[PDB]
Amino acid sequence: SMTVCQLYAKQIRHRGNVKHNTKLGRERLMRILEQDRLGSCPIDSVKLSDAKEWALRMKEKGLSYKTINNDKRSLKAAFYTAIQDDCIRKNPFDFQLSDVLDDDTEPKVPLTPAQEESFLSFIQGDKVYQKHYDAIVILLGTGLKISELCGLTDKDLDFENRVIIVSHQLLRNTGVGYYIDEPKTQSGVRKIPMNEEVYQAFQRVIKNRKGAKPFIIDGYANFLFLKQNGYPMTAVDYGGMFGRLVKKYNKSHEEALPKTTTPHAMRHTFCTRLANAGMNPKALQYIMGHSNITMTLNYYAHATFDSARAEMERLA
Amino acid sequence: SMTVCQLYAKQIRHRGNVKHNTKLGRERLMRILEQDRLGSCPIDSVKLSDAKEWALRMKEKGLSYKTINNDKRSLKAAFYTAIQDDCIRKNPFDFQLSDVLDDDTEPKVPLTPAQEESFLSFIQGDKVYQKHYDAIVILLGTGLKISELCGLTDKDLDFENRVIIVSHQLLRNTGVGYYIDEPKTQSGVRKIPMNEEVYQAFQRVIKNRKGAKPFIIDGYANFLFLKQNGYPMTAVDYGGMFGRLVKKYNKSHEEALPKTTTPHAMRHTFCTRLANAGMNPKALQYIMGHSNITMTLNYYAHATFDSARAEMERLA
DNA sequence: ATAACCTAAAATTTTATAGCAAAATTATATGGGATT
DNA sequence: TCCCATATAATTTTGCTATAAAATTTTAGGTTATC
Repeated sequence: SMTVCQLYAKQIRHRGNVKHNTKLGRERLMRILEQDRLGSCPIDSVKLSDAKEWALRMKEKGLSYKTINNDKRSLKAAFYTAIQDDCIRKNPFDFQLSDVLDDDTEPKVPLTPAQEESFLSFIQGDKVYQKHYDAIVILLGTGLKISELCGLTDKDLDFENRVIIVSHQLLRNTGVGYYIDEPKTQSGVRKIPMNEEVYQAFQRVIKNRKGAKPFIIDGYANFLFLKQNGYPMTAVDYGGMFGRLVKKYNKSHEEALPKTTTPHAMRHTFCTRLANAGMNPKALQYIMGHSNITMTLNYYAHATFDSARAEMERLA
Repeated sequence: SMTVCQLYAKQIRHRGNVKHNTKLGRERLMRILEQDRLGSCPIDSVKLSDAKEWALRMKEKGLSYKTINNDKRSLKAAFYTAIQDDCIRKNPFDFQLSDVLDDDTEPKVPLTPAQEESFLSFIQGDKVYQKHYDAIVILLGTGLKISELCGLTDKDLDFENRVIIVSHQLLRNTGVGYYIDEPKTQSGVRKIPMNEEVYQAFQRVIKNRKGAKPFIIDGYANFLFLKQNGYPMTAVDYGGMFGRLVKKYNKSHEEALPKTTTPHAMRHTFCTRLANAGMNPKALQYIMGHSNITMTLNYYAHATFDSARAEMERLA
């Protein structure tokens, strides 16, 4: 625990009950510390300027603002543990990154209703990506995360009541392969109603499903969305497909789609479209699956005096 | 700072830039420590068990649950600074008060629309409180805090646009007397529109204003709402008037008003009535002048799967 | 002749917060004054 | 008894920022299917 690499390594051991993607993210930061001059510095000599100069080298290395901010929080928790053990006194990472680096992050812009209909029309007619038409319709109409969509099976659907039961996700990583992840409490389980377009999409998925290879993981089988090899789709498989789909859309249309048109942009467009329509915020929170209500309110536009004037006159 | 009273006294001297009401509240807690055995104990001799026995003595003293929880927080921050500087390792106040004592908080039930009409009808038809009719109509139609209403002057009204510019408040305390409080940044300044009832209420206030004694403070003059002595109203003057008004109302009406029918209850009724009507939460946050949006979302009812399904089908 | 899929690897984004008191509002004891 | 004002006391309302996990997306290198 003397050096920063030894301090962060001891932090991983103290808090080890983590998921697989967390282990990959921690090792990513460990490789950063080992390749950086800060990794070999004794923790009792890391000053406030040393931590700020680390963020400068991270931005010069090429890392985005949110990455340096997330890695700083990981390092701040490590030094906070050393303060509890009286190894040091002050935390060198107790500063604002905005005072050292400028947040040059492109804001994620959702799809307008005009772009949303032009996008689905191109997908339905294209002979290469029409097989993904139903999934993108379901994503735009439910706000499901990409791994939640990949984890949907026949037992997760209630066609008698037109309700989607979101209770798990289907993840895949190098080495471990597929694995099912479920929330610890029932708060992570939510039910989403299906509209007419979403209902017709699920029926066309089941009626046109073929070539499914044997695949049972944690009692889950008969997945709805499969790859060309008969095995269920994953987040990486959808992300790569969206890259080729948007690039092909831009070549056939004069106005190009936003550069951030990813599977999560369907979730961002879903929450924004319902928020602009005046949906109940806590009801929209349940459909989205957010832990707190402040996270859902980020999708509501900033209110001014003129907007609140006509809004109060609307309910007078 | 070796004893609890000396530690909390050093905590007051550290963060001195406070308001007069804060100095009264800190003195109210200092008298609590001086009149309790846990005030003269050394900081290195107080464990977590001594904090639980102290909270039980405050509950036996008759203090409210929120009162003890707020005072236990001031003591928690007093020992938090002690751990950073003085010889201290563990904080004896790092515990949840709900485990020691129960919460006897009474729910603040808002006013139903039928009660408000009957409440405003009694005020108009009463020869003693009819002079306060226009003030209460404004509170229910704008949601102003009671000290934001007392600070309203002629220059704060824009009858050309029917806008209430809320930029300050008028407070009074024993010794200091009247004093104007202004926010630090422009975020604390809000603009509230006037409806037909609020507009006609402000017109009757100015047209019937008489007996205003000379009163200029921090450039503010010509206050709208005055006492019978010619000086502007305060929160205590409206609070005591409401207590006598509600008591007289319950003598003549069968369905008695809630025990918490206070000037703030008018603000609570204003916010809850707009949230139930489907108002934009960020537009409601601006009219209320809240810092964060979590407080505004508390007025929205908890959503279930049935309520969320109805909202999705309403916007499908 | 070019995408179109697949996967290990690398990068980025999404997700997630009470409470480490200030500072307001309201109730009460008290007394002089106006009503029933 | 009720109104009013006020010092005192009690109670309620209010305010700021994440002491990272765990997802999703992009990319380099390669093979395979369709323009």
